[PDB]
Amino acid sequence: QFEERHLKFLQQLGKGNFGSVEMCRYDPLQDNTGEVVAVKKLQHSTEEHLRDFEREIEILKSLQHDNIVKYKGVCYSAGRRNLKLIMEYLPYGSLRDYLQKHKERIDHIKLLQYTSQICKGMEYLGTKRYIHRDLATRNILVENENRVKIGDFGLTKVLPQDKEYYKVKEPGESPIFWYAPESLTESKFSVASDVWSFGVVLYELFTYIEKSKSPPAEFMRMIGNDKQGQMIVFHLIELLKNNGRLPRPDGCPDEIYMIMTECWNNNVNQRPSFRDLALRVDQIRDNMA
Ligand SMILES: N#CC[C@@H](C1CCCC1)n1cc(-c2nc(Nc3ccc(C4CCNCC4)cc3)nc3[nH]ccc23)cn1
Repeated sequence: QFEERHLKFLQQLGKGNFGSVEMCRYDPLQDNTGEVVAVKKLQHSTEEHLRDFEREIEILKSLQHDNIVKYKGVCYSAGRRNLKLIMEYLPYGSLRDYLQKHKERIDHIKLLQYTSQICKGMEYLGTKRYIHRDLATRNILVENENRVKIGDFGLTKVLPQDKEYYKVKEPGESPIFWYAPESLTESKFSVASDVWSFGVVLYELFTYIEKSKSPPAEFMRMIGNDKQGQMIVFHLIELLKNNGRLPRPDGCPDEIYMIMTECWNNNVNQRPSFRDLALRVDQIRDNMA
């Protein structure tokens, strides 16, 4: 629907693994009145990566929710390599950097507003049997001071018709410090592993993204910075099996930390649903207000 001749590059907005997003201006009339959009492209157009990208585009096109970034269209040059995904541009960037910038004006009830919006987005995802697999504040975008949106779906899979989990080990680097134990050990991804990751997101928010307090720093201090390569993952597994967990962040109430620890249950079936998390978060929010 968008033709590449009219997309004018302004700057780079973010990079993941295998993809990047650029701020561009769609200006078909060539009079600087077109709208600013975000454009996602692959950094190395493999055909495996291209099929993954087509499936991701199909997933994002099928989602319509207040806390999910909006699909706008696609764009391809000759043949259909150079495939690009057009999305709405969200003016405040990712929640990670935003929260780092404004820690002095974001109080706990605002964090709980963000938490509840994320939970509604994730529950919507679950009703379509989608598993996000990459829930982290770096993947949350800020539309304005009162609204966040889930922003990337490059790792998202659809559950098989007959099972409640999806087994997958991609080559490349994996956000192992947001991963549930069963995802580290058996590469199993389910709604419950997304709930584990959501607990890590809650931790992130309440640390206000102090980098020494990031999940990687804390886990690597708990297992010792000696470890290299595979050993890291191995020790992580073993640390999670003896109920090692990230500590309560400074200033976090015990109710919030209890939500976190309940998401970090070793037993996949004993973890809360996203609807229950939304309820608990909304009642804490209403108690504070
Ligand atoms: N998710 C997610 C993570 C990554 C994707 C992961 C895989 C590829 C990239 N990522 C997505 C966006 C992104 N950013 C924006 N706006 C925006 C506006 C301003 C700023 C700056 C903010 C502060 N001042 C200086 C400039 C940054 C961003 N809009 C978007 N729409 C769709 C995506 C998207 C940015 N990184």
